[PDB]
Amino acid sequence: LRLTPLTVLLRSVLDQLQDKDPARIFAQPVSLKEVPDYLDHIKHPMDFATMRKRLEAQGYKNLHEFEEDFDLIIDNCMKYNARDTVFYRAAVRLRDQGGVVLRQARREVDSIGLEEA
Repeated sequence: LRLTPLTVLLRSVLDQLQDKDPARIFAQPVSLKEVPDYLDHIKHPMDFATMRKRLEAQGYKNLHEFEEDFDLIIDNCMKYNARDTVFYRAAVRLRDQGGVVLRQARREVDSIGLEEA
């Protein structure tokens, strides 16, 4: 595979984000069989599986595109599920924990920026 440095970084980000989701709540697209009204509430479903697929096709051109999809995962869960639920709580935990990681990722895109030269 002919991997760009952004992709390598984003994969490390993405793996770390998944590491914080041990229950695999956001690992895969929501099932419509399991949630038939989902698209009444959510305009743009997103999950880590779909992000990895875009990543592995080197379909992120910048960190900003990656963060937008990560935000969707979080925001969709909070819009669909009540504050009272496990899905909502995990999403908050993952948002907080992943903020740390994405903030680290921004520093690192800048760091690589400095290496040249």
